[PDB]
Amino acid sequence: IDPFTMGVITSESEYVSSLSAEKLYRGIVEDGNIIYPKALPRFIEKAETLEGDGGPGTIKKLTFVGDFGSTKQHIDMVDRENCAYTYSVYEGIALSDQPLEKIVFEFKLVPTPEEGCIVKSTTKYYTKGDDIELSKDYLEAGIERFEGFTKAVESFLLANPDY
Amino acid sequence: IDPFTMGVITSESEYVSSLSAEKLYRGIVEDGNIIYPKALPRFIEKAETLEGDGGPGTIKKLTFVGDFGSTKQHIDMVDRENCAYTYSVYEGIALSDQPLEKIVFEFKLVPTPEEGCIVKSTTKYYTKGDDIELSKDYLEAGIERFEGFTKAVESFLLANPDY
Ligand SMILES: C/C(=C\CNc1ncnc2[nH]cnc12)CO
Ligand SMILES: C/C(=C\CNc1ncnc2[nH]cnc12)CO
Ligand code: NA
Ligand code: NA
Ligand code: NA
Ligand code: NA
Ligand code: NA
Ligand code: NA
Repeated sequence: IDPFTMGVITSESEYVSSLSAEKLYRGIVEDGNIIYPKALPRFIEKAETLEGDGGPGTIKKLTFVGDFGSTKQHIDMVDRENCAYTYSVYEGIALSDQPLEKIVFEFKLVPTPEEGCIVKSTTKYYTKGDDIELSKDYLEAGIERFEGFTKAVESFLLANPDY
Repeated sequence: IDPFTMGVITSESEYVSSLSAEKLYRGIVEDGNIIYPKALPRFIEKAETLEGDGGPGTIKKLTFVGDFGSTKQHIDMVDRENCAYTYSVYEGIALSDQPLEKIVFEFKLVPTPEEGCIVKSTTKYYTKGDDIELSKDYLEAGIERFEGFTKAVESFLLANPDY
């Protein structure tokens, strides 16, 4: 009479970077705490590690510039060899008319022959409740924001090879 | 031996709109609750009035798309005749190394002969503490965000004369 229901809504976006997979990956994953505020000086005030050594299970916190609060990232998968990174957000993620259980952010960087890379981004929204309503603008906002972080880092690193 | 100290840091920006002062003012001030999400579908989820009839003393709340929280605006001055609007934000405004007492946002729209208007924006940061440290990127972030709201509304209204 009463099923358990869950939706998983996946959005995929790609773009081609002229920066190498290795460099972009290091920028975001290893050196993020320094690079995020430098790349996004008007959006990210601070990026810090609250728990863990940087591997799976690590908890990071981004604090945003202005009255936009802060958010924790819970690191799931860290694969330097394959330039792959996954983390989850658990809090402050509800819409007005759709609660969410979590949002998962995944990127994979794939080298191209030109020695740039394809940046493969994914966002996955996991729904809470017995039904589902998610708008195009929302679903787009999330993957654009995420891909926009990566793009900002790429631009900073091209501009500043030593940081 | 111990003074009371406060800083008031004022940032002023202008730009010229092709939309009339009257129309832009109505869009933001009178019709904001409908227009903000329509103009900024990927940033503002909802804009609502919590208390008051829209005049001075009114409290509005913007809810942001994604994990960026929400913020209350406390309406101070509402002058339709002069297309002027002022409100304050009190919460979620600290920097990591500088508490703030409040941020005041003011705009004045001045008709030009072309029947567009000059949009005069001001942000005022009121400091909390016995000393002061505020960076250029921060001070810029605030007035750019604010002027960016107004610009988004201007673009939506030019594109949609009936909403
Ligand atoms: C980025 C910063 C402020 C921007 N926030 C706002 N800017 C303009 N209007 C508002 N209403 C509520 N919050 C805002 C830094 O102070
Ligand atoms: C606009 C939306 C999400 C964007 N937020 C994030 N996007 C990418 N990485 C993150 N880390 C913490 N929060 C984020 C809507 O889900
Ligand atoms: Na902040
Ligand atoms: Na948050
Ligand atoms: Na469910
Ligand atoms: Na939100
Ligand atoms: Na807020
Ligand atoms: Na003081």
